Amino acid sequence: SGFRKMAFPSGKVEGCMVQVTCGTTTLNGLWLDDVVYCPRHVICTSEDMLNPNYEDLLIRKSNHNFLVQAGNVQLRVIGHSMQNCVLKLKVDTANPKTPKYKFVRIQPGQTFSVLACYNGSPSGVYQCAMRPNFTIKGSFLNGSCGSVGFNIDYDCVSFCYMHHMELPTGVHAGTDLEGNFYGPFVDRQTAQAAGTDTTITVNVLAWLYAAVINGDRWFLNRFTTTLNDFNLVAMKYNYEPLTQDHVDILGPLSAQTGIAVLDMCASLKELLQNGMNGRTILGSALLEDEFTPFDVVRQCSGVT
Amino acid sequence: SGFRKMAFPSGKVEGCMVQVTCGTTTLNGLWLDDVVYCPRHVICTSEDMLNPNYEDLLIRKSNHNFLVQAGNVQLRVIGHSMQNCVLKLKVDTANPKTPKYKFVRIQPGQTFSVLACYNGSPSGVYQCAMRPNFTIKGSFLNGSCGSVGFNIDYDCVSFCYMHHMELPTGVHAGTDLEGNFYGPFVDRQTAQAAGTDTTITVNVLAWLYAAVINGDRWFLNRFTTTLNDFNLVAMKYNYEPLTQDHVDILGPLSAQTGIAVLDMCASLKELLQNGMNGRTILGSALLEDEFTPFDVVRQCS
Ligand SMILES: OCc1cc(F)cc2c1OCOC2
Ligand SMILES: [Cl-]
Ligand code: NA
Repeated sequence: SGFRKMAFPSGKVEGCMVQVTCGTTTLNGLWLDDVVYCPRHVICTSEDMLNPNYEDLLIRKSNHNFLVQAGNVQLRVIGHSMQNCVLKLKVDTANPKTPKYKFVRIQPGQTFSVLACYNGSPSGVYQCAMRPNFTIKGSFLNGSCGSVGFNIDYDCVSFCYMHHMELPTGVHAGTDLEGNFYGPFVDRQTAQAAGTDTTITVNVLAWLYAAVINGDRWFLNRFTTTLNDFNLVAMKYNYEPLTQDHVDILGPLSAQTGIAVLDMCASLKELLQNGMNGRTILGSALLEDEFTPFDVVRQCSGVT
Repeated sequence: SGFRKMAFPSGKVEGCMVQVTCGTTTLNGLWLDDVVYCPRHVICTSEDMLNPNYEDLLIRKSNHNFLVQAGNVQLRVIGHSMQNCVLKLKVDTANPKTPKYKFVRIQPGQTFSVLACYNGSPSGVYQCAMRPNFTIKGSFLNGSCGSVGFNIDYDCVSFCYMHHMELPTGVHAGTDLEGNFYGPFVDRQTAQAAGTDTTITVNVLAWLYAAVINGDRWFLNRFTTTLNDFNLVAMKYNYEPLTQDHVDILGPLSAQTGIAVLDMCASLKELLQNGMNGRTILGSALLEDEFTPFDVVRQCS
């Protein structure tokens, strides 16, 4: 029994983290095969950051300008190129600890594990969700850029996030491993803001199901509803629309617990309209939306 | 900025997880140098759950009754001994992935990371605290016994918890790596129940300081309190007594924020009285007690 926000074991990714220094800037890199991946903004000074021309900034650097440290050992940079907002540093040695991996781009609402790093050294791991406004509510300090996010399925590490910046509201923005930003953000010191966020409806439902599985049932009721009716409620409370795909995805949990998805939506409708009236759900006084349906299944089953 | 329940990176512990089989029972073991540590209840049969005599059960076993599997490799067991409630299986191969490690018995209120595992392979990593009633609020399914809790300080893994059992209220009980249980629990399936749980007051105060560090002051007030009047109030909300040690421990966070410990205590008293009135603190609508003062300093600016 029990339910906890849970991250994937980080071992396979720890073995890929290196330190990358350009001039006076140190941040983290990801070492896979013979390439180290890191944010392209490592090549900027503070004045550069204001309005950088990355291709011209890069033309002036030589391979020996990039100091790459794997633990206590220097790696030798033999090439450098850019793909979108990530810098690719070809090194002379393939990482002997390279796991089986893919680069994948995730959808808002999907979760992943973040391995926060500083000076190439892993410091902590935590679970994040890609918000509907394409930010993440991470925990990062100066030096964390280049930390990565990932999922694992059957050993295969799926890398989905590289950290690039913090927004004025304290939430975080980054790219996939092909250098494409999540959200309408740019790697420069210009005025940027997170848009208004919404609540990930399908994930709240999944967490309500996790709650029922764990014996927390007080919010169940006799009523049911329809998609169109519920989605009118979701819009009112700044919840994402619930689609038919979402009902299908929740399928398993629906039959395992005898609450149909639209049965649960009537519980959530009531929770949105009336509050929790002093009670909690899985120990929370808020409705939690950073557990996917798969997250709930994996934890409420044994997957390793 | 930001503030998250953060676990330690798990790789150093992943390289130590193995599967231990005895009879029909499979659970997890911790492989350090040439010793595999696991719960001694792995040797119980269905008859032995209520009143096992572990000495009598163990003297009947030989080394080859214990199967130990590391990844796909069988390890050869070449000795066995029982220390309190853990079995220590001597194996013929030292673990080449053994980190710098130590065994530390922790106090209530201390936090640590749990590497949940099933059949010797890690499933997920999360953060727990030792509750005042010596249970932890974990996430453990059948087959997770032998999963371990740990902190990592620099490059040294301090192992502090081994999972043994789930109590009827859904909370969890285990041992230190010397096999001594936390709390009054025993590895028997007789009715036992944890004491009434309480909130870890020094940890909530630390988390309130985290919120100030990250730029939030809405909950402070113009008052202060004596330490004894604070405790008289906080017991009425089932909060643990705050001691002068706790006040000392919070010194550094007080210096960083400029808020004296007993003034932060006055803010806590008002929050217990008022609730949050529709606001949140570091994203939570309840007061959070599983971050220690040490955790806050290590995560925050
Ligand atoms: O994991 C629970 C468990 C299994 C078992 F085979 C024997 C005992 C157990 O709990 C403590 O009491 C002895
Ligand atoms: Cl301690
Ligand atoms: Na219903």
